Amino acid sequence: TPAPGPDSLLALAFPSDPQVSPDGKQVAFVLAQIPRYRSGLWLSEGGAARPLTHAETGRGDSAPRWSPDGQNLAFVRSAGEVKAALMLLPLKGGEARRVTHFKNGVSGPQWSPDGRFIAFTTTPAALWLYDVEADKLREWYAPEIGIGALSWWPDSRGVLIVQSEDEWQASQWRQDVYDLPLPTAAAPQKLLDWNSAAHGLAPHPDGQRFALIGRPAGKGNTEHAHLYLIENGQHRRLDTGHDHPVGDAVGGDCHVGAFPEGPRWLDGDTLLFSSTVRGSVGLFTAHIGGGVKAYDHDPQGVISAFTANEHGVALIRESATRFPEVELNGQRVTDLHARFPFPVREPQRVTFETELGEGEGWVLLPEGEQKVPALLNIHGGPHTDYGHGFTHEFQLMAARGYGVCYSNPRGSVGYGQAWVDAIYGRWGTVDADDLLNFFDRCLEAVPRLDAAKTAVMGGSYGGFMTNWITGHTTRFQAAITDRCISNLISFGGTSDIGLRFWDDELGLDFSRRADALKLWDLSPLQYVENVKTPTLIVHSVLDHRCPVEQAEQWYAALHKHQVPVRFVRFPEENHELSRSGRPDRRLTRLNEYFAWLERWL
Amino acid sequence: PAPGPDSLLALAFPSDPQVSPDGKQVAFVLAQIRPRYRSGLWLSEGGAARPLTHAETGRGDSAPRWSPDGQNLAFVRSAKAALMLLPLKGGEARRVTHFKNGVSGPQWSPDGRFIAFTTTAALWLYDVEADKLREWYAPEIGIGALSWWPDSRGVLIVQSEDEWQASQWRQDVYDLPLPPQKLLDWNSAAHGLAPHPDGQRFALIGRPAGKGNTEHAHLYLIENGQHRRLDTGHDHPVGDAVGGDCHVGAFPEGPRWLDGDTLLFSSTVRGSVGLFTAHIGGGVKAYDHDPQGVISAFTANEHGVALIRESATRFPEVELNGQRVTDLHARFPFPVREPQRVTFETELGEGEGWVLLPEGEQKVPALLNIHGGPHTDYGHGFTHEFQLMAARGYGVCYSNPRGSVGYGQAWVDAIYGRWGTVDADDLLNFFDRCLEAVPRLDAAKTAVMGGSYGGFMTNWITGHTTRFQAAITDRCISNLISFGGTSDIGLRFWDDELGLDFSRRADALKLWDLSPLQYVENVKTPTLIVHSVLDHRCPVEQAEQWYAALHKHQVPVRFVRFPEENHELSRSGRPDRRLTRLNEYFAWLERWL
Amino acid sequence: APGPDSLLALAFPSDPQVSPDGKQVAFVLAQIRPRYRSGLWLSEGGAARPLTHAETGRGDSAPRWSPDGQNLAFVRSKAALMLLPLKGGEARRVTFKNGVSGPQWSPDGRFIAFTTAALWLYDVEADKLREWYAPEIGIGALSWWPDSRGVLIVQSEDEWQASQWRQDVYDLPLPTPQKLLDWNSAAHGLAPHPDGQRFALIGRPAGKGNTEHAHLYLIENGQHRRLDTGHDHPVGDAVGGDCHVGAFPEGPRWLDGDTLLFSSTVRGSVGLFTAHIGGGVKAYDHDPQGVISAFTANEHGVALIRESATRFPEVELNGQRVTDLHARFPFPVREPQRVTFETELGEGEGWVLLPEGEQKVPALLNIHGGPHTDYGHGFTHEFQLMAARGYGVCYSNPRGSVGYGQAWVDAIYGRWGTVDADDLLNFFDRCLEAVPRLDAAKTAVMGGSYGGFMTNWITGHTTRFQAAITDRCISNLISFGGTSDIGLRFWDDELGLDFSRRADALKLWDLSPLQYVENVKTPTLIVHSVLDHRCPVEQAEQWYAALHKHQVPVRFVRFPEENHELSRSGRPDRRLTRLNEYFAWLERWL
Repeated sequence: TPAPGPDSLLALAFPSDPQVSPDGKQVAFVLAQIPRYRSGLWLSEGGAARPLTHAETGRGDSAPRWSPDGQNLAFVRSAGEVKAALMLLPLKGGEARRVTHFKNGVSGPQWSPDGRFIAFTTTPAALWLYDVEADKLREWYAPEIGIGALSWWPDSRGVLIVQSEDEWQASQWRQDVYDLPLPTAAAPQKLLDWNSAAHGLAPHPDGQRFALIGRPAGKGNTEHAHLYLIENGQHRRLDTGHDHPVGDAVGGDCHVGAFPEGPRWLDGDTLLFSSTVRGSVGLFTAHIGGGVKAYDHDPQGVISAFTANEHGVALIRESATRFPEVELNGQRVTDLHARFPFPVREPQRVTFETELGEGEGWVLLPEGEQKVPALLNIHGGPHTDYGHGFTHEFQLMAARGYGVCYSNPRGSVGYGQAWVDAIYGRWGTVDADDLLNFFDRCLEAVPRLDAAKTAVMGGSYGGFMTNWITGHTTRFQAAITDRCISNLISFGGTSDIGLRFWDDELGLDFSRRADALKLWDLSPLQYVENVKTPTLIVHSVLDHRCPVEQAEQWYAALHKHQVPVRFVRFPEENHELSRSGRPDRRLTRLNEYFAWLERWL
Repeated sequence: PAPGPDSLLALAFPSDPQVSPDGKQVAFVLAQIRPRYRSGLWLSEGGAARPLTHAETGRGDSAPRWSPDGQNLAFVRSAKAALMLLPLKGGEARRVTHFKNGVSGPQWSPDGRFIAFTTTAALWLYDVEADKLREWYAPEIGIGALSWWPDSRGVLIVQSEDEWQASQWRQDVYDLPLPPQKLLDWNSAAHGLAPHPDGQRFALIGRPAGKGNTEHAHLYLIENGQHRRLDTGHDHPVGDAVGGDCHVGAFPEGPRWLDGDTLLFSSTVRGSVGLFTAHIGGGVKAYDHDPQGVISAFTANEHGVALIRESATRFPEVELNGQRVTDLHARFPFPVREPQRVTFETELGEGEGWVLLPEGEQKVPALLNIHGGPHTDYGHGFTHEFQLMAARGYGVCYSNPRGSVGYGQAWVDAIYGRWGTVDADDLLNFFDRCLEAVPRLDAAKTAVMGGSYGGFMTNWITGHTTRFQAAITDRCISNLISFGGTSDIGLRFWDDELGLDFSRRADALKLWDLSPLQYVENVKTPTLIVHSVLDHRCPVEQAEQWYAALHKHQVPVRFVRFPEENHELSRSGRPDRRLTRLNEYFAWLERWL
Repeated sequence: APGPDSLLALAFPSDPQVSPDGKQVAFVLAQIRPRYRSGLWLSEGGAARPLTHAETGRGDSAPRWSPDGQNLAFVRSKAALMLLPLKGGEARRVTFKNGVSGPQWSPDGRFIAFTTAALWLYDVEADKLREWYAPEIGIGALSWWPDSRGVLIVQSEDEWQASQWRQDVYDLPLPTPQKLLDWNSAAHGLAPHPDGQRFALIGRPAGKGNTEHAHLYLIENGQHRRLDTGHDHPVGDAVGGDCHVGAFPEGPRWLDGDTLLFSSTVRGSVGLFTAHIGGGVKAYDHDPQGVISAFTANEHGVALIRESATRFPEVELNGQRVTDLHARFPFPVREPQRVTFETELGEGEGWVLLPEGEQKVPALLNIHGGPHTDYGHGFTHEFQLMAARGYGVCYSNPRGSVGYGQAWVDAIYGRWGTVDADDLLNFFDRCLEAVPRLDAAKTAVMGGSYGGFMTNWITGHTTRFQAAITDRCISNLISFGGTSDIGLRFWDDELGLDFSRRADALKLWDLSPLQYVENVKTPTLIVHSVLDHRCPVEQAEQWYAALHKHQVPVRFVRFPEENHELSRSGRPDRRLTRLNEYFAWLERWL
């Protein structure tokens, strides 16, 4: 195997959207491949998956959807002149046929269970309806604000949709569920007064009840997302006795494309869903009268996407040492980890003590026995987990001679609601303690880690924490702050989530004098005069979530203090690989990371 | 019907009044007609000026420079930017340079052998007799002011040592002979190099090291590395720092030696700009100073003087040796009205302001306008915006609070380190005296508005009193902390203006206590927010914070985000930004009064 | 009342390719100012289903079955060779800046031959390409030997022989060409015998000009014997019809070692026939009232396209219709009635298509081009549309037509404007007698190419017609000889005259309708393409200028698009505008 560099990424192909066939015997999925990445449809009937489409221009093909009779695949095509067109491909032979002709394209196609219709959105994006037998199209519903989740009733009489009433409620993450019948020209009638976060609609097979993922209106958005059964405007929690959130919230950098996680009824009593547990993501079943049981939970693995019906299940699975692979009914149908171009190593667990119990993290070491630099990596969120996702960046760091230290401080999401709530209103206290305590225990437990060549780095909240830590201790020899936050006041006015984020996470309103002062005392920029650590700053110019003004303030302050500093301003926004298939941003980012580490460690 | 913003399109804008070496002619630039403005050269030998070039594409022609023999005009043409030579006695202009990125700032050598200019920025040199071009000097940081020695042996140049000194606005003067040695240890702000006729000494505009850039810019004679102030007994800054919105293009103000003992310069005095002479042996004398007028640009030699002149009631006109040579005020499409003076008292003496009323006798809404800077003056510049406001039925109230620049150094220093105290007092005190002195002003239909520092002050005032019925904040500042990190002047601006460093904890808290956003919870006044998305001086994050805060408080608010940067009319000739800005101003005032 | 827009309701089939096992048929269908695009369709016995879908360019054409029956090669549009697995999957692009044409699989499935003009060869198993042969002059017909050892190709020696339609047959083995037949004449449609040595061709031996019927000839060691003996009719479809868009294969196919299947034009019809090595011709599928325009065959099955004067072209597989294209015709079709006339060579025939009702209707004499083609039992949308708009359409096969024996063709040799004009006016007079609904006071004459020559000739020799429409006309036979891309050979074959010879040129001038233009009084619409290489526009310019000088009402439509633009690019604008001009002129003068 050759010498690993950032270029190792280009050897990888990225799977997504594992769609099981209605009869449960096949899986169709998306694979992004090589320079620009483009995606095509792949198919497996139990054996090694085979390519079904091959794109040479544009972004490629995505969103495969089986017709209920199992004979056709609907999907979205992005070519040289087409933004995103709905296609129909007969599986028994022939070429795909273009069905829609929109300048701006379409997204999110869903067959009706009877195969008579395909719903999709196009431009707020309006909901359209394709009549399959009549080959006609018609605008179904044009919302004033926009449509969130969508699912057909099992009898194909209409769809349930999630939407807000105004921009203010959407900014506050408050939504309701509506019933929308097929048009006989017709308006949607409200079905549930939720006034809260809701997605992942799972209509019960009885045609009346339905499940959703979210939280009731009473609790803030730091509350674990849970499963709720809805019946005649009432709600009943289904994942009772399960102090863990629904969905995958574990880190990993090999997710390109759509990763469906919609709950699915295996029968009238059983609801299948995914859940994050201590750095892992497993499949579980909820019973219509309550109680969670494990369905497919490896405490050392991550199930990042799944589809299911009464006849089969398809999913994508990964671990800290295994690249994502597609499965059909427990049989791996891809050989994607074999493409990983250098050997992966096994992490070692290192724990630390907190007043709420033992916390955990991991150390990934390189080969050999010599002393190696120690890199403390901090995940964002902050309510996510490090753990058993596959992280090409971490394996590459170890392959280049660095010890990677990454943990789940208080504020992480997989260790119970109380672990999340520990940092509420006081970022920079017990979370910073846990991160520095964890790192100290790494230096003690692993003597190979060189205590004289250490660095701290993280993204988003991890960038906030990198700025906070370097402003409160000079112990680190290098720092890399990515998509950072430095000034909590200006963030509240500039971020597209600034109006609600600090209220949910800290109970503070930047537009209120007393709250603003508290936000300033929580801002790493107040303590910037103490920073002595050479810092690399990475940020997108057009970032709407963490505006680049956050990074500009940190750069200007360090520059004024004559602290060695380097500011990489990307013209591409984050997640550019998924957006256009161009890996340039990821490659340049990794290059800047290692160049900075090489100079100072 | 009442005139609207479209009245702007009736105007033509003069700039760069260049007197000929023999003092008998003046060449200048005129920008005239959304419809787009283009510039061409005009010429007058004493009578009505005539067009000399006619551009139909691009931005047009600029920077006319007389050849020493008086037979040719050099200028810059954008049809990017080419150096042209036009023989004045007959013929067509000839293109001389072939650069992709263009040229800027041409200056003939006094002997007529060379023309110096910059290009990317490197300094280049054109040999006139040889018709050859050649790179003179490629600085690492950049070149500021530039002037030829009188014997054409070389040039004096202003430049900094590093980017940090440039960020701190500290510069030195260098000697660069024909194809550089440090000539003056200045380590401070310097421009307007005016070489003495003796070939050894030279004067400059600026300030010595010690006090920050809030100190009045003055004239300094340099001799063998030593400096002595020349404009003594004159507690006023050099240059035009008076408001006005009919200045499009370049306005030269370089001091000029009328003889071996007399240096001609312009100076701002109590809302006016006049010409003065500083004498090598002696103080300052008035040369051409109307306390009710503004001389915005001038060129001079031993034989003649050319300038641009304006007042609060007179559109800018070009003059040659005291004779008006343009007819530009005649183009103003509606009658202009005369302001009345209203005074207010402070512990530093009497302050002054003005009220411009509409025709008639009925009550009219009262608009308090606040100038930016803050170290500039309102007063006797021509302001089309103010005349248009009065023509549409509004009483315009504009004053010079403490912090303004034309009333002595102490008037400037009163606000140092404490914006939002005595400056805000002076503005509301002045406005109260307006309501008292002018009964036509409607005390129940008032609005407050301003740009840059005036936008900071609009945000500050509405956060400390609900008295105003409407507010318009333009290119505002709302968060002094984030400004320090985002502004292209943020590293030095608060240090000079407030003695505060945003990167230091104790100073940052003081900056937050001076930030209008801390008090935003008190704002009840409907506010229009105007800002350019690409603003580098006042980043748009300043306006985004004010909008989001008012919107969260459910205060009526409107946020106009311009894709065009400020001064787009001078930049590309497109008046769309100014027209749209005025439309948004009046639509908001019509909605709330 | 229906107008020219009715054309846009139609979809046009072409290239019916039977599968090697004879159980399937793949063909091309072009369907919808709106533009026609073509895609591949497939039927295994039932209603055909679409197999490819093109949204840009002209579309897909030339489907060719893999010998194993699992893949389809085809051309996609400049023009790329594609391979589509029929049991599932997507098409793969296989090849060039200038595109491809005429793909043919080797019988063993190891190669695909094509042109791009150089001959190229695609190695299927190796997925490699290689130039096979780059001729100096060009390649004509091409067919693989049954053992896939090489190809037979038709070529001329120089440009002069090519202009004179003189060709030979060459043998080209697979690379790592020798002449096979001293033909020195016209040849195409190579049909290699299954024995790997002999082969048949369509054409004519040297001696008589190209007015001689094309026949079938079996080749053995440089010797030739006519195979379709006792059959005084030419090989191939030479019957008029305006619903043929795309390629219509007519290559003869050996059904066994003794039987060669071929098509032939007989009295306005085209049927399938078999020629036997040991004896005469027998009918295989010949309806005297129908037209088989294209066919492919093997030892296991046959696919074809069939039509009649009252039935739009449909695709068939082993006698079963697999398309429903006639159902798309947007107005009722009417049936023509036969009207005969007498000549010294026997009875001639024509047809009259009337409008609905019983009132008097104008009479439009239409003259087909060629001149050695037939009117009759092809489907003609233009004629049906004319009848739907109130016109009686009269169209016949005068002497010079091709389906009534060699003597019928030879009657006009060297003397256009004599017996052919007589037969046309004799037929038209019999129409007025036999069909009292035809209005003798509201008559018009019209035709294309040779029919335009004849429209010009007739109106220069009689004023009886109230209107005239001359299309792609010929007016000056002298200048035609020098300007036409066939001018060097056409008059020599058709008239025995050489325009570059003084005596012949005078004879050509006496045959030129422009000599007699001073007699024209009939208002004439002139239709011509500016870029026409076969009938240069100078032919129409002379007729327009002459009629205009005589102050005869005249209108000159100059199309920027060449003829057959619908087949060329899929744009029907030329055909729609042409029909609009036709009816506007007829509406003005009746």
